[PDB]
Amino acid sequence: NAMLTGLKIAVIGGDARQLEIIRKLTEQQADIYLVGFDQLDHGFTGAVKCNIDEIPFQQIDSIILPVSATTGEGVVSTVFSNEEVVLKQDHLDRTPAHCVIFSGISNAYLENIAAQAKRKLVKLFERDDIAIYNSIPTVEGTIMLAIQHTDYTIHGSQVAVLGLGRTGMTIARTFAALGANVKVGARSSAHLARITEMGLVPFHTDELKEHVKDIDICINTIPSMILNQTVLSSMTPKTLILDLASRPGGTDFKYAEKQGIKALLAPGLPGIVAPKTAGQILANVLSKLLAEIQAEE
Amino acid sequence: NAMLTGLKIAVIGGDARQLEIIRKLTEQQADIYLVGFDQLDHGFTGAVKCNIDEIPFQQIDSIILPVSATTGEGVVSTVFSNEEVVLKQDHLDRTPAHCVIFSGISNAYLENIAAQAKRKLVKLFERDDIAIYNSIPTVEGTIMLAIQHTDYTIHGSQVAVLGLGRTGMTIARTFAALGANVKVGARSSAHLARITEMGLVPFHTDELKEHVKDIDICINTIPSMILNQTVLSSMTPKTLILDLASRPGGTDFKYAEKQGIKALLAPGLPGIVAPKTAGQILANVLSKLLAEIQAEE
Amino acid sequence: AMLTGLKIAVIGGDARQLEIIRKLTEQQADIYLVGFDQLDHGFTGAVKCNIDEIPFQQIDSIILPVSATTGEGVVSTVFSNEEVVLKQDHLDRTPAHCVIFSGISNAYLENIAAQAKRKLVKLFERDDIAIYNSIPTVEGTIMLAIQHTDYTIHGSQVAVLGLGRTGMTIARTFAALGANVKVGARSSAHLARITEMGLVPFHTDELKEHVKDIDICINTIPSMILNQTVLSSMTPKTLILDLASRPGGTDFKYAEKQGIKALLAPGLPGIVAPKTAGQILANVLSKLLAEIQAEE
Amino acid sequence: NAMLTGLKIAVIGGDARQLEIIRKLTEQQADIYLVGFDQLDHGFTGAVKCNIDEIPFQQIDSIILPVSATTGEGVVSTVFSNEEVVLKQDHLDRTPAHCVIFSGISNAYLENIAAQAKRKLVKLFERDDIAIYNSIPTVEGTIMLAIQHTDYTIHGSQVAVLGLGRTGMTIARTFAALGANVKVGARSSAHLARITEMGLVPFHTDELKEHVKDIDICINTIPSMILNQTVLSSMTPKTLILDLASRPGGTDFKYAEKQGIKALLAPGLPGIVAPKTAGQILANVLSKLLAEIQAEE
Ligand SMILES: NC(=O)c1ccc[n+]([C@@H]2O[C@H](COP(=O)([O-])OP(=O)(O)OC[C@H]3O[C@@H](n4cnc5c(N)ncnc54)[C@H](OP(=O)(O)O)[C@@H]3O)[C@@H](O)[C@H]2O)c1
Ligand SMILES: NC(=O)c1ccc[n+]([C@@H]2O[C@H](COP(=O)([O-])OP(=O)(O)OC[C@H]3O[C@@H](n4cnc5c(N)ncnc54)[C@H](OP(=O)(O)O)[C@@H]3O)[C@@H](O)[C@H]2O)c1
Ligand SMILES: NC(=O)c1ccc[n+]([C@@H]2O[C@H](COP(=O)([O-])OP(=O)(O)OC[C@H]3O[C@@H](n4cnc5c(N)ncnc54)[C@H](OP(=O)(O)O)[C@@H]3O)[C@@H](O)[C@H]2O)c1
Ligand SMILES: NC(=O)c1ccc[n+]([C@@H]2O[C@H](COP(=O)([O-])OP(=O)(O)OC[C@H]3O[C@@H](n4cnc5c(N)ncnc54)[C@H](OP(=O)(O)O)[C@@H]3O)[C@@H](O)[C@H]2O)c1
Ligand SMILES: [Cl-]
Ligand SMILES: [Cl-]
Ligand SMILES: [Cl-]
Repeated sequence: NAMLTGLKIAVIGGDARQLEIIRKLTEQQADIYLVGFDQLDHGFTGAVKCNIDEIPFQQIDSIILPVSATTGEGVVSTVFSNEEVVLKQDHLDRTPAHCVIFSGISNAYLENIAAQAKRKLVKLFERDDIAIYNSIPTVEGTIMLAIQHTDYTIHGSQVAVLGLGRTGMTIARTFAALGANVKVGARSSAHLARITEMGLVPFHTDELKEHVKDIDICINTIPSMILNQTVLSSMTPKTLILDLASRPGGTDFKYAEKQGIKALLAPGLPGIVAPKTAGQILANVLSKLLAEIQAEE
Repeated sequence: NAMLTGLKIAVIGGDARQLEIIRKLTEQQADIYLVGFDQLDHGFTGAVKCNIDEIPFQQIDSIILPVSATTGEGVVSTVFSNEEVVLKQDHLDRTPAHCVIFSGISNAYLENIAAQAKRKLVKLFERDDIAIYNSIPTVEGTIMLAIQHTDYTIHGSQVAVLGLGRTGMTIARTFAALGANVKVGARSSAHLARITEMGLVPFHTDELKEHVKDIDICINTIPSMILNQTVLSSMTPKTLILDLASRPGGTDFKYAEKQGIKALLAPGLPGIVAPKTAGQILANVLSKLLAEIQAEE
Repeated sequence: AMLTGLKIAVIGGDARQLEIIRKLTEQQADIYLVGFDQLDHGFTGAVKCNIDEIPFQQIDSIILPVSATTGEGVVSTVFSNEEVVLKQDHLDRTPAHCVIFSGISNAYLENIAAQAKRKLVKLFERDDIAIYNSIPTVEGTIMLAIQHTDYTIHGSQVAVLGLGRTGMTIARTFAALGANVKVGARSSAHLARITEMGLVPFHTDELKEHVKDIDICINTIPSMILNQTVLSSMTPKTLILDLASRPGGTDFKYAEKQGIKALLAPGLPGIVAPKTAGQILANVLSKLLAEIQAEE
Repeated sequence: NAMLTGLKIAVIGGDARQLEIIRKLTEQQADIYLVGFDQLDHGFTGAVKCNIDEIPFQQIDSIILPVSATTGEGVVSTVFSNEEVVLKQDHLDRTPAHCVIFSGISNAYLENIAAQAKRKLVKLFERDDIAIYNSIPTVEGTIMLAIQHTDYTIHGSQVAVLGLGRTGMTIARTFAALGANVKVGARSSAHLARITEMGLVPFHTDELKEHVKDIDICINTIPSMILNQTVLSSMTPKTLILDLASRPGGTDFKYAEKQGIKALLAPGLPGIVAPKTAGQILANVLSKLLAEIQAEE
């Protein structure tokens, strides 16, 4: 019922997730340009496969890069093409004023050539809805890791979730629902109250030492050094640390290794564990945002 | 072990709720002056019953007032006293610099005489943690209200909760727990996304009309008149509206009435339904805040 | 699902029976309605008559109210100024396959049905009714819990006695409401189940030790266990909601002497949620009545 | 407090599971003869490692065998032994009257030589509480399988669980807690009601074909040919079938493979997925039962 006819999009690069986007945009009758897909028989009606120097940027209303957009040299990551794909300044200049670029995470090079071309760059992984929606595949990732790195059942174990942010809330809820005894560490009184209303056990992150002495699994959400040497000193090798924070994560890895503590940094859970879902999530937010651009012209 | 020894505090007036407050402060060995409690059948450890004119204000580190501090002319509300208790400007002036006045909701008279006295006034109900803790007693209230004004079972019914704010989140989780088919309406994309992670049905409040056409119970949270004449026009008399938003609520009651719709505004639900717990919440936050004041000197 | 070729007598009843008649007319059963003269709306394909005016020879089922009848055999109508008595001969004129449905147990009814060689189903005794009914019964228990305490169900200490049909529902619901629930049973399988549901299990032999410091004790066991020696550990702080059938599972006269509020709550579904209660009945009957029709 | 002090027990072969069992019995100060573990890197307090011919059976109060007790020729499975342990009739014959033998599942050889020795044989897996305790580690195994065999999230999918028996209950409950949309098929009036009170969608299995047309995941718990060719012909390749029932499950796996449908048989999930919990579950039941033998004598 909601359409995107009279828009012209370039999908440059991607993985299993971009397929969901492409699927979505063709359902919404956008005019689609595909670069980085020459190998795959996607089965996507109407879509036109070409290189980056054969895209008519003059007419392009939007560019959809992959989640981790570009390397140093600015090469776009493809998985369904052998030909290396590179995004240049010049490409973004040939582009209308109202043209918006979409990517997942930050990148000095992409922010550069976008500020330089005076074109808007939306960093999806920074919106709340994307983080929140993405917490779902990320719990499922976390559950998966815990199941396969322990000899015991999640149910009835002692589980700490560090931080009650957009994902922490989801991790703690789902772990509790799975039957674990879940405790949560936060700092704001608001988070501590919510924890208790959710029926969980709250501790302040100042007391992290005392509250992880004897826990079975410790899941970190805090994008900072919280699982410091002083705190790991109190832990036993009975504890699995699943650290979900963005690199360099939240835990003194060298020290843990020393103490015989398995501490895993697990970047990119959604893409790894549920690409159809991870993909549908971006596709849906993207279809909402593109629609707004279209209503204005 | 967390104590409150070197502390002078007046507790002036109160409900059943205040009984919990005194209880905690006296467990914590504070020095207390109780006015408005002559009619109470017992005492507390460390506190005297006296008059406002009897208290040594020059030394008081904190004053505690009822949820609803004062009525115009300075009268403090008392449930446990025959004698009318009036708080004067002169009282607060006699007070040292660091002294904190605690209350619940806003009140013109109190704010005046306090700012005038150059003394800090903390209205506890504007804090997030209070609001979040209180949402629990308030669902219980709302559950109560739903059981009595319906001849059907909450379980398996259609319930809308409007708003995923501090309390709305608790109302939604709880009616879901209890077996209703809960949809929740909100405006922000993060709310919309969280409503889905919690396994509920989200809608945008711009669709309010369409999503309340056929529901059994519509619990409102939003401080704005969203249940307006035009939304109600296509609701049926079969709907119960339970309005928890503060005066003036969220609904065109007058119209609902004509339409044959039971819409009920339900203020101060924590106070009515679980006075002990309502009181225990205030006490617990009050404790924390006084430990801070005690730490400055 | 149609009861097209089925003659059914509904005799006496309350709001709930109306619900059944509704559903049974929806399915185009031929209904005979006795003890409903004081009612002013009718029912499609239903004839209001006297008990002595029904062709019992052709009735395939007979439906009585929840509390079947008195010792003298008079059915409890709410919808008639006139007194209706069910006799042995009514049931003898009835065909071999005719089923009498009622709710609870009754000596007179069991006797006349047995002497008539006629199947008497007591619905409140069947698992599904017990289970469907457990829902409106928690809500009732919740209700009582809310109005009889000054504290919140959330974060309280709750004990539920018996993981039977209703107790199962009573525990999951209270736990989901954020109460700390522990449940006493006796069989190992019940204790396993309690453990899986994430709740704290104890054995009813340990009952004195496990109810010292609870806030609400909810009872489901139809046998005396909240007794004088147990009760003597508990303190007036504790609230007992005994849901078991009369006499209950509590030494109430003792709870009295100790100052413990202990309530007997019979017939919660009918009180808390009459529309639902009647639908539960209605729906099972319709499922059951089709089974009868499936043979002839 | 519950001690097994005056008791002589032989533990003959077994898994990592048996370690938890031994750990428990030794903690209860039983006297243990441990055969099948020469190759374990540590020992236990109060138990000697030995050979079956070294066991003083004439005094053994009880013999504890592996989950799958024994082969046809009488060999006992040992994962911690080079040497081949074989259990003879003569061994049970030497044993005293009250002596009880414990094993996991059924098996003829054992069954036979017990009966012929006139000695009590308890098969643990046939117990209600074992079955239910094990359901927990088994859902987690199932969750794992779901996660590893799909490219989408469990949250928000269509899940069908077949049967509400001892494990079906746990399975249906836990996938629902994961945020799936769970329907469950049973046949008793009583199970159907239970399902509905559980807040899930019930159906009768007579209707299976109808209800699995659009499911993402189908979990069978029924030890009968239910997921048959005629049912399977309605399904689409998109569906994943997890068959948890004992070999040969409830599926036409040969038809399912032809139709392009992945269907898995997943035997002994507790053992694979959480051996510590499997073991502990077994020990706590064993401990409780050996206490009955001790009381009797
Ligand atoms: N592994 C993956 O595939 C994956 C998936 C999703 C997210 N992530 C990463 O995981 C991290 C989690 O962030 P998020 O998306 O959940 O959003 P978020 O809302 O920012 O989560 C961070 C939370 O941690 C709290 N926090 C920060 N410092 C703290 C401290 N010292 N003590 C106690 N609490 C503290 C913050 O609360 P306050 O307001 O109290 O400071 C904030 O609520 C991010 O770095 C994100 O990139 C990774
Ligand atoms: N009687 C009682 O038992 C009692 C007890 C506690 C609270 N209350 C009342 O309940 C209300 C709820 O407040 P709270 O403390 O729960 O938290 P809150 O944060 O104040 O909740 C309000 C929520 O409504 C949303 N909202 C506001 N205006 C909207 C609009 N015009 N359309 C759609 N959504 C809108 C907001 O979302 P955005 O952030 O997107 O704006 C916000 O999340 C307050 O009025 C409070 O006075 C009553
Ligand atoms: N007043 C109302 O509104 C209301 C509503 C519904 C039901 N009820 C009544 O409340 C009772 C509830 O029974 P129900 O329908 O839930 O089904 P139920 O299956 O009878 O529940 C009873 C459970 O209690 C257990 N039990 C009996 N004696 C025990 C003992 N001495 N120690 C430990 N456990 C014991 C049984 O377990 P075992 O397997 O160990 O024997 C059984 O599982 C019935 O009497 C019913 O009439 C009242
Ligand atoms: N792979 C593993 O790790 C693992 C783990 C545990 C169990 N299992 C296997 O899975 C099966 C599960 O049984 P369980 O332990 O969960 O206990 P169970 O109580 O016997 O489960 C079977 C349930 O299915 C229902 N049922 C039986 N036949 C049916 C049919 N034809 N149509 C519809 N429903 C039917 C039964 O209800 P009714 O009363 O109507 O007959 C019963 O409640 C067992 O065979 C077991 O060996 C495997
Ligand atoms: Cl704060
Ligand atoms: Cl927004
Ligand atoms: Cl038993």
